[PDB]
Amino acid sequence: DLVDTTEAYLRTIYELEEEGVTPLRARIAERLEQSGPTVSQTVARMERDGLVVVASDRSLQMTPTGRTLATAVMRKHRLAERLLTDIIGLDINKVHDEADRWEHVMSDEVERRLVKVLKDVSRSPFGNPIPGLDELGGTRVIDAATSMPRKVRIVQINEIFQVETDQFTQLLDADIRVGSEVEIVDRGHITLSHNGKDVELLDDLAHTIRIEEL
Amino acid sequence: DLVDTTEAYLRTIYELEEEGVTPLRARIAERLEQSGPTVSQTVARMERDGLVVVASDRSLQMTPTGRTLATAVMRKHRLAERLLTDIIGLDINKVHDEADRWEHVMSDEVERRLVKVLKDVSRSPFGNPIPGLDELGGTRVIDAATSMPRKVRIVQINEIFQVETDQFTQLLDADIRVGSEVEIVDRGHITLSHNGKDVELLDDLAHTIRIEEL
Ligand code: NI
Ligand code: NI
Ligand code: NI
Ligand code: NI
Repeated sequence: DLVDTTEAYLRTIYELEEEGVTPLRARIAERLEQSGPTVSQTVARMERDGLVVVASDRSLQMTPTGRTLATAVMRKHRLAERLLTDIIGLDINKVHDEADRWEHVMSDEVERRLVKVLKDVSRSPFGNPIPGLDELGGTRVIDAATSMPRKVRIVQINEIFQVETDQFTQLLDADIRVGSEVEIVDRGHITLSHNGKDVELLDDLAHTIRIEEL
Repeated sequence: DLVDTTEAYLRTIYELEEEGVTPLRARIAERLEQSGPTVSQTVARMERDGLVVVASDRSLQMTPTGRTLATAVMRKHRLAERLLTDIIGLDINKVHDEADRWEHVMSDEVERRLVKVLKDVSRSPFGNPIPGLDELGGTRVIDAATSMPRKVRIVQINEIFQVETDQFTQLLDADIRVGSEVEIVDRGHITLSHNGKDVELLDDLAHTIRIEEL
């Protein structure tokens, strides 16, 4: 079945977040092929357990601990996939479904071993970066970003102050303006994501674009 | 936790059977670090589900379906171990505990792939044969044995009829006499096991030693 229920919901919410979708209960229900009311029952208990808040707008907001797990689940999932693909040679059409069971039972140590053995752990076979490899072994953007991805709102871009200007069009093409509710992250390497499009910001631009919490 | 409860109990019972131990509820309880009464509750439901009978003598007797699963669980477990060891390079001290989670979520297809990729699937890293590789892709012994291992009783040995005699001592050393409750199997290659010692019987001896059900 789902193997680990809470972890299913956690990885679901991450993945909605990566696609730029608002992690709504109905969205999660749909993705998991579960019922809405079954979904609220689980969300209730994830709340209790400290993994989630149900925000004003009804969006599931992962607590930092919640987001840490979700990231860990996701990293296991993606590495099981690389493992299944690169090494085992499992039919690509079953790799995901399999990794959907293995994500819940892979130890940290096995993950660490997989980093050693595989050729490249930058992305899953399905083209998505693998997160949390570090964990394993108004307000300026440069200052509002952390290690973990938050949706925030663009409050000003300040193109007047910029020497380097080729990213003006990259933002525009990403419909990043005004704004304009985008996910920001970190590493300095800040990324603005908008639905679900990435603009890797050069430092001058990150230092000058300002955000506000939603 | 146990990941899959029924499958835990099934593989436990197999493994008691392989060591020549009588699969008693208290034995299973002890192995799983569960309580006796928790063990009867599970056994009740495995009965319902058709996987087990509780025999006169209070021994758990796997139904053929039960024994088929148990074999499949065991084969997954052992191949996860080979996989963990040979390929992943997981610390040998954690290989078992890990395979204890992976045994419940490995597909048949993944198993089949593992047969291709690994060098030798004859035994687990812990020295136990891997069973069911075929499934995946009074009464004479030759006639009482099937593909799946039954404990039966030795009713006569008939050493008077034997040309080849070097196995006389092999039986004796295995305390196989009179007898004498032993597991028998198949392939012709019949094996008599006694606690938990194997005598691979040559054909003349298998054709002439007679058994009775317990
Ligand atoms: Ni996947
Ligand atoms: Ni899953
Ligand atoms: Ni083991
Ligand atoms: Ni297990």
